[PDB]
Amino acid sequence: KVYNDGYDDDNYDYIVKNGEKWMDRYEIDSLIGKGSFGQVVKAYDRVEQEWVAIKIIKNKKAFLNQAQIEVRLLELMNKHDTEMKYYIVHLKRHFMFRNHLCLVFEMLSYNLYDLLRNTNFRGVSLNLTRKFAQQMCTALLFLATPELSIIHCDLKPENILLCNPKRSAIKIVDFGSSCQLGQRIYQYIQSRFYRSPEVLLGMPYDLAIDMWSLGCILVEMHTGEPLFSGANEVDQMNKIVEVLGIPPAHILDQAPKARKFFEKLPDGTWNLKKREYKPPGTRKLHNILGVETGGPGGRRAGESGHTVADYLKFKDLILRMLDYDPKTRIQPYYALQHSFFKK
Ligand SMILES: CCN1/C(=C/C(C)=O)Sc2ccc(O)cc21
Repeated sequence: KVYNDGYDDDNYDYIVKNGEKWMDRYEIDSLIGKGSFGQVVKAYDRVEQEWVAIKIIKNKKAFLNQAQIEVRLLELMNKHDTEMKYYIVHLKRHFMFRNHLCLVFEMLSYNLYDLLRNTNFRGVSLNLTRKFAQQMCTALLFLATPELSIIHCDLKPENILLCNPKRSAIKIVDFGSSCQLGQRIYQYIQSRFYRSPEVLLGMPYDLAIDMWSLGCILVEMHTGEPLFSGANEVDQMNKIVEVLGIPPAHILDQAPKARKFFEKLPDGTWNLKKREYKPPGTRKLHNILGVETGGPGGRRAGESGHTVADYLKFKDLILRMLDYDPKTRIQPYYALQHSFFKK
């Protein structure tokens, strides 16, 4: 047996061959991304004389349809005048090639997870974390513009890439798992480590879940490690609880999956259901960040911009993003006005 006249493997993926040239225009260099959607290759565009990243979607309706949605969102975004739009990876064009939908993007650099790996998971300085945070908030502010109302829904280190390995500018990629505010067609969403409490609880979600993800991400960028690394959903909620405490009863009283993690005592209050975890709220963010001890592992003692004052501004902003209540979790516009960003 052979697939798609020999162009595809048995998993609907296009068999990538280095040096092959398509439509007398693109010269495929190499594979730079794999996914359930298909692949992402680096390629040289002979016509525009530039490197581009091409996302080759699997030759399968399920995937083709999911990608057409990403194309519409991207086209919808790029057609918006503001310069906040230069925080979203740019879709140059798309076309069908050998039965595969292809999205041509501008070529980017390393993703923030690779960045953390190049530090041996020790983290980057607070000053660079600040630059990333500022851009991320602007991007979220952008996605929040009414006509868009886009919920990225899968923010994580891997989906944030450096524009150039030298500069600190970033762009968010992968809008294949995205969606606009609406009905809840699906519930299991976001990468586990960055999954917001509302999602874990089975409650209605909106753009606020991206902000939760961002808060988890900023802490990871600076300490080098995932703030909440659950092996499964129960383990995940417990780790969130160690740091933030038991969620407010008003939220847990409406949480369809509340009893998956908590139990309501005869007096109406909620407790963890169950030395695996520190007591609720005892794993203080103040200490994870090392606010008064020279940062994570004290490896920042003495660095410019790593004063107790600087760290206090960073802790406050993170705590406003990790607000259990999505109604009062800080929004993009205000996060941007936070003193962590003031000069
Ligand atoms: C994995 C890398 N990656 C993308 C992944 C997805 C899922 O869309 S998209 C994209 C665009 C430019 C680039 O340089 C890398 C890149």
